[PDB]
Amino acid sequence: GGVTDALSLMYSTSTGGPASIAANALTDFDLSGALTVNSVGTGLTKSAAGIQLAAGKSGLYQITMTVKNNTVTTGNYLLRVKYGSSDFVVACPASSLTAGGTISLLIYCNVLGVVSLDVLKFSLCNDGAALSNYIINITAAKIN
Amino acid sequence: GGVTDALSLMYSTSTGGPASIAANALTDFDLSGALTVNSVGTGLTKSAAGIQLAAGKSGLYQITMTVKNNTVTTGNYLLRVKYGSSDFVVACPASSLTAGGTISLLIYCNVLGVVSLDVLKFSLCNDGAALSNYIINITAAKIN
Amino acid sequence: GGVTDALSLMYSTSTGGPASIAANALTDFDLSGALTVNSVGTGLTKSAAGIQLAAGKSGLYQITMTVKNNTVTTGNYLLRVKYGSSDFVVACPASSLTAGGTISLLIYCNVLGVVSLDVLKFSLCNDGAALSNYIINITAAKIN
Repeated sequence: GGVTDALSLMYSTSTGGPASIAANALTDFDLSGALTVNSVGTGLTKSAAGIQLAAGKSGLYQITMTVKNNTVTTGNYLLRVKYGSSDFVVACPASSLTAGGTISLLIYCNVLGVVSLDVLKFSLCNDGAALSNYIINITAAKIN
Repeated sequence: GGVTDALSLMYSTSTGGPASIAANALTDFDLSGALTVNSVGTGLTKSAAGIQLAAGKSGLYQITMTVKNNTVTTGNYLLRVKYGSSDFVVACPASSLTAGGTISLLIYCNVLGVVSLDVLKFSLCNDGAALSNYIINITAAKIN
Repeated sequence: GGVTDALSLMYSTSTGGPASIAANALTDFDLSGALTVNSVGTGLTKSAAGIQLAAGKSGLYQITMTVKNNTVTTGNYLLRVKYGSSDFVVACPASSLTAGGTISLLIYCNVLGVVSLDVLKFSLCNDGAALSNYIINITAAKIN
């Protein structure tokens, strides 16, 4: 029961994020300064590159990244998660009622045992405006 | 193997939902009358407020809410899930082929032991028309 | 710890997919030729119909289907997953930064013990152009 490894982070201008996330561009997030909301095991850890997967941790991972930036209600929020040669994306139309976006994924991750390569990379933006009032949550859990 | 708590519901005009979900607005759903499709354990239960998390159930939760309302193929379906001070959203462009939307999340939930506060709240609508022919499925499972 | 059954596939023109996925239409995918990236247990297997659920495997399933087709950056990527009488959809606006889409679901699956009926069906397209340079990943795991 439960999972062997998991990491949940809260990313904001106050907790490790850029003072302003540029519009219409996807630059991977430095998560070293992110606030750890919950941590399980030691297989998943935050770093300047994203979320590191410890050696020997190949398997299935459930990942979710969400964002709310209530002061930006136009354009589309673009979200992206990368691991190795794979990248996953989604675009979420903004509105006052939905001032943000969400991306969730269940994927298989092969861990080579090379720290700089075995890392989940995260990024998002709004295609029409910079974000400087965002609350981003990133959670990853090894389910097998 | 398996999860300790889970709840899967089917929400419609015949099973607890409003006769008509207003357009372009997000009013949290009363799930007391929702049809229970599957239930595991007793940590997650349906209520007029949404889905209650029993005391002592802090942890990671996988959540999914989907909707199909085939007679509304225009505008954007707006979906929202809330827990405590956090809210998660997504907008899904409608079409005849995709007359609805989907929102899935893996999040950490802190349970304070205050029933009225420890509740997952759900809501959705179409930003251009009311929904009165919808099939909404909401499933939550505690994975850690 | 871990899941009892899971299947992760990589679908492309080189690994079982159509030479060209027609625009604005959703025809279920023949996954018999998909590349198996990871397999756990024997409850979930690829077939010409989609992903078969073995008899006695009723329960909760976490499903994700993603697509990247970098040469198609316009219109909306439409994704759909079906099981029995239920269908789940999402539309994802394309862009150069998000040339694809994502759909993830946690749903309850009742297995009748009728192979042709107990199958997860998958489909996607772009509503404005055919796809002939796609990398589609489909992963399903029985979590309870």
